[PDB]
Amino acid sequence: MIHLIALRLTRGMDLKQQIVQLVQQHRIHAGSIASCVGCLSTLHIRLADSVSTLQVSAPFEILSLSGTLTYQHCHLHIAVADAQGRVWGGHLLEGNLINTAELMIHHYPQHHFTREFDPNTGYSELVVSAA
Amino acid sequence: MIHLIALRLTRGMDLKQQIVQLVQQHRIHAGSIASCVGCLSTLHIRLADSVSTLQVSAPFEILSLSGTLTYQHCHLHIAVADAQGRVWGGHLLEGNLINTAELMIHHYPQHHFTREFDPNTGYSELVVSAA
Amino acid sequence: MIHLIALRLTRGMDLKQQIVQLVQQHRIHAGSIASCVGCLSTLHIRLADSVSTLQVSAPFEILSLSGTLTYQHCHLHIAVADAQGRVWGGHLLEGNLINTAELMIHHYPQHHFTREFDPNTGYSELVVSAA
Ligand SMILES: [Zn+2]
Ligand SMILES: [Zn+2]
Ligand SMILES: [Zn+2]
Repeated sequence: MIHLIALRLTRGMDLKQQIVQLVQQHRIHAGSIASCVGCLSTLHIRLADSVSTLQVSAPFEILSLSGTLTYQHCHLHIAVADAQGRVWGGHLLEGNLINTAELMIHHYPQHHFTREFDPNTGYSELVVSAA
Repeated sequence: MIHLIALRLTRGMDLKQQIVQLVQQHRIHAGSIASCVGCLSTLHIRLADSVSTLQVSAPFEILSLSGTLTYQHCHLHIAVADAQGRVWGGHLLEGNLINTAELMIHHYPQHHFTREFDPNTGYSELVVSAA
Repeated sequence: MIHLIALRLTRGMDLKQQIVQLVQQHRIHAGSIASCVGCLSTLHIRLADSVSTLQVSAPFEILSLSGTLTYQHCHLHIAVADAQGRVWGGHLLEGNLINTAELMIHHYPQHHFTREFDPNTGYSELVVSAA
């Protein structure tokens, strides 16, 4: 059965760090982000070329946060909107500071997500199994 | 156990109003938006500076809708794409009119979300409790 | 009870085709996209005017994927970010090729989603029923 874990984050908290801590705290071995309405005072993302990075200290509304949660690694992608309504996004890094964040995580106790090195990509990739 | 509530919205309906009505109708005290594929004929959002607003009467595809649902308040953020594929988004206001909208809401009967004034923000913020 | 189906997609796979195949394989008559963190080497979307289309062969990070899943039809909308962090999106078409894609689908065994022609729109639209 899918379980819900909800938590409000406050000013100054690091989004990615808080999610990783929540995952470890609840012994989550398989999960995803259900919702994350909120705002940031600092955005820090890795871009689509997998190398460039963007850090901006300005107000951003969090529109969506998607993530594959495993105990040892959280793969999170975010979409945010700036003061003009334009949307930006990419791979979530450390340093994304909350300005509230109404975080909701879905935990899948019956599953076990892990990550194993993939010679074809050069990165550790998702491996799905039953728990 | 997480429950699903699905509803197709039709031309002219107000997105936010329909969600609020659904929440009250089903006595939802804790929930989130599972999905909302569809399109709008009018977009109306509050921007990241928390004051500016954008209203546009043009076709927009709804890409994602995230929300913290409580009986007395729905905090919704939307991401939409215009005719050129560019994405815009922000805090959902009244006035977002459906052009279909395939709405799916997740209800958490075991939880109770409320909102209490936060002197540190000046707004009512999410408070999570067990139901 | 909501069920989770997770699958990692690899290089060259067609996103929409893989989702349709998963839906048919698991006899899903009602479902939605829970998460889809990943990246594409080719983007192909129908835009908000419901006619224009954009196909781009460049790296894109998948930020969010929303979809109404029925056995005979999957209505999917995607939001992706380019190498500069700018977000683009629209109605998912065939031809969106994976560069990984950590796909998670939620199946609703107690529901039955179908699509029936709507004279008011000219398209087949979502009809929700109990299973
Ligand atoms: Zn990534
Ligand atoms: Zn907001
Ligand atoms: Zn569509």
